[PDB]
Amino acid sequence: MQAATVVINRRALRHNLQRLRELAPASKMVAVVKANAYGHGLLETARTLPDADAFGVARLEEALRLRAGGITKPVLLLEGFFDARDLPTISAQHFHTAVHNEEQLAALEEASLDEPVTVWMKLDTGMHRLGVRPEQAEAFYHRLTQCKNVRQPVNIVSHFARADEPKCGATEKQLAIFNTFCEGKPGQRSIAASGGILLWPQSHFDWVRPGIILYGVSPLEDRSTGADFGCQPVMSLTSSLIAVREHKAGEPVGYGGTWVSERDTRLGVVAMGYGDGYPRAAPSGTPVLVNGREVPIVGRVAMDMICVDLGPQAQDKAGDPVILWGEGLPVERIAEMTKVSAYELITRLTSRVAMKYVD
Amino acid sequence: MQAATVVINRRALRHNLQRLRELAPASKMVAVVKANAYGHGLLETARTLPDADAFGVARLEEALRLRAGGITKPVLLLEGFFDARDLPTISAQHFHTAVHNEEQLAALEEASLDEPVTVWMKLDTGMHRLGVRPEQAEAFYHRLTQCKNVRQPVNIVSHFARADEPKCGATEKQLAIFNTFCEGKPGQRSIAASGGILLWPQSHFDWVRPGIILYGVSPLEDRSTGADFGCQPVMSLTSSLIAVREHKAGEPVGYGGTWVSERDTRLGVVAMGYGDGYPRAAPSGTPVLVNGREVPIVGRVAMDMICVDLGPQAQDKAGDPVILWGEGLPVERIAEMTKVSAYELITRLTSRVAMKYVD
Ligand SMILES: Cc1ncc(COP(=O)(O)O)c(CN[C@H]2CONC2=O)c1O
Ligand SMILES: Cc1ncc(COP(=O)(O)O)c(CN[C@H]2CONC2=O)c1O
Repeated sequence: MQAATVVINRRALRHNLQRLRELAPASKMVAVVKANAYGHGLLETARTLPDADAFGVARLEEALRLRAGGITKPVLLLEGFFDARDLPTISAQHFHTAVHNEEQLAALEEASLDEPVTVWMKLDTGMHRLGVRPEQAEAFYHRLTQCKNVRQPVNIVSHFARADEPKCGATEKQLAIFNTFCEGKPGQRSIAASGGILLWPQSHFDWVRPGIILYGVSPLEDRSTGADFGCQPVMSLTSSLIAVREHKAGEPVGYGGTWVSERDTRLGVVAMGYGDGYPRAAPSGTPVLVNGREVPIVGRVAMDMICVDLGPQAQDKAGDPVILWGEGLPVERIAEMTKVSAYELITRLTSRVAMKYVD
Repeated sequence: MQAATVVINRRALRHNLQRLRELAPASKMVAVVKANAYGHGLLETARTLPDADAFGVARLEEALRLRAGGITKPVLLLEGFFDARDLPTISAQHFHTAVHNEEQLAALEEASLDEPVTVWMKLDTGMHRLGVRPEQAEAFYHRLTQCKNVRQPVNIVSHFARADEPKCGATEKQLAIFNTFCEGKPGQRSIAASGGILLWPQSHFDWVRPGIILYGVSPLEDRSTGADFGCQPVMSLTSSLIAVREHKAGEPVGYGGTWVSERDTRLGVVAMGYGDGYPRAAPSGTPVLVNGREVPIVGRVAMDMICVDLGPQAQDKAGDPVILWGEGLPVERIAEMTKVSAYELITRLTSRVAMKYVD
C-alpha cells in the first residue's frame, strides 16, 4: 500500500520562521538546513522559506546543491571550507564562510579571487570543537581584516555547548568570552541557535541560527516539545500495516523472543524498520499510532518491520495507516521513550522513505 | 568530496557469495539486498553479483528499482505484496512473492493474469512476525495449490528468530515445525539466512538467503567478525579531519561538556556525524582510525562532526584520512563498543554519504 513516508508540513515550517522572528525581533535568520534539513529535505526546506536571511549548511557540497536547485539566498558555511582550491567557487557562488583555522586564513591571504568573500570568524568560547582560541583570536582576527579577499568588516560567530542547561554557568561564560572579544569590533555577531534563541535573549545579537526548533522540535531533553514555544511540528513519519495476525498467550515475538504475550491477542506488522531510519533501540512499549490510536511496539524493531500489539479482537486490517510520529505523537515523546535524541531521530533517516510535502 | 564516503569493495562481495556456496554447496542463493543492500547500494550490489540465483527485497519498490536498473535475475518479495492491484506488475516483472495472509491468497485466487506467478508460502514456525500459523497452514497451502495464477509447485519459506543463540532450542523447534509441514510436499524449501547458513547445516535445504554475512559482517553478537567465517568486509565508512586544535587540561569537549581532558593535548575534528549515519550513541573512547592509527572519540557525537583525541604533539593535520570502520577496524568492533547492532550500523546511514566502488 503506502510504506515509509516522511510528510513535511510547509505551513508549519513558515509559521516557525515567523514565530522565531517574534522571539528574536531584532535578529536576522540563518535557517539551518544541513543534514538534508534535519531529515525534512535540504532543497524543499529552502524553497519553503524564501524569507530567511540566509541558509546554513555543514559542508560545501550542501551549499552547492542549494545553488543547483535554484536557491539564490546567501548560504553560510558553518564549518568553513576544507580545501583552499574551493575559494574561487565560494567567491563566485557568494557563499559566506566561517574561518576557524590557519589553513583557511592563509588560503584567503594568498588566493586571487575576482570577488572578496564575506567571512564569519569562528571563535572558540568554551565548546572546544571548532574555532580560534581566545589567546590566538586577536592576531588571527587582524589578519582577516587585512585581507583583500575578505569582505569587510569580518563577522564573528560562535556556538553554545550547553545552552539547554540553564542551571550551570556554561552559557554565561561563553557569552562573557564572546562579548570581550567583540568589544570595539564592527561586523555582525552570532552565537545563538535553537537553545540560545529560546532561553537566552542576551545571546540574540545580530543573527540567530535556528535549527531544531525551526522544524517544530524542542532542543531540550526536559520533555518539552516544539509547541511549548509556539512552534509547530513539521515532520510526520508514517507507514502502513502489512499484516494483522492472531497470536497466543505465552508466545514470543521477534528476534531473541524479547517479548512474550500474556494473553491471546492480535499483532500488527508495520512497514517500518531501522532500514528506514526508525531506531532499533526502541523498546517494547514504545508508542505508535494505528488508525489514530496508540498501540505498543512488541519485540525488537527489525530492519524493515515493526510489530505492535493491537488487542484480541482489534479490527485493524493490513493496509491501515500508521504514525511513527506526527499528529498526536511528538517526536520528543519518542525521544523520551527510546532515549534517543530527537535530533538524531528526525535526522538519521535513510533514502528509503518517500518524501511528501503538504500545504 | 573526501568527506563522508562509503567505500564498497566489489571483490570482497563476490568472494563472499562464492565462500557461502562452499558452506552451503547444495543450496541456491537469494542475495538479500533490501534496505539499500544493507547500506552498500541496492543496484550496485546486484550488479556485482550476477551469479546470485535470485535477489531478495523487503518491498515491491526495491524490486522495481532493480528492474529499472537492468537487473533481470529473479527477485523475491520477502514480505509479499501489499496491494492486490500490484499482481499484474509482479506477474509481468517475473517477481517471486511470499504469501502470508488471506488478502494475498484471495487476491491470487480472483485476479486475472497473463501469466502465473511463482510463490513462496510463508510459514510462521515460531518467530511470530509474518506467516501462516501451523493450524491454518494446510488449508491455506491447498488453496495456493489450486490457483491458476500460481505457478506450481508452491514453494515454502520461513525465518529464524534466534539462530544466533545455539544454546536455546528455539531454532530446532522451528525446524521441527518446518519439517513437519513440508513432509510429502514438492516445491523448494527455504528457512535459513546468515545465522542458519553458518551455524545450522540442517537448515540449508534448497535455498538459503544470505544477508548480513554476504557483506562480510557477522550475524552474531559474540564479538565474531565476517572473517571468522572466511567472509571479507565489503564496506568502509571513511572521512577526513577538518581541524586539528590545541586543547588544555581540565577543558571539556562537545555538547554537555561530557568529556574533560586531564592533559594538554591536540584534538581532531572529523567530517562525520549522525547526520551521515554514524551512531550518536557512540561513547567517548570509541575507536576511529586517523592516518591508520586508533584514536578515541571524545565528547558527544554531533550531527556533522566528531572529535577525537590525537595527543599533545600529534602530527595529524586537517585533510588527513579517517576510518570510522573498514580496514583495520571491523564494524563488529564498533558494534561492541557502542552497543549498537552491526545490522543497524551499516544500514541506518543517510543519503549524505557519498558512495564509491572499488576493486
Ligand atoms: C554552528 C551551528 N549553528 C546552528 C546550529 C543549529 O542548532 P540547533 O540545531 O540546535 O538549533 C548548529 C547545530 N549543529 C548541531 C546539530 O547537531 N549537532 C550539531 O553539531 C550549529 O553547529
Ligand atoms: C526473510 C529474511 N531472509 C533473510 C534475512 C537475512 O538475514 P540476515 O542478514 O540475517 O541474514 C532476513 C533479515 N531481515 C532482518 C534484518 O534485520 N531485521 C530483519 O528483519 C529476512 O527477514
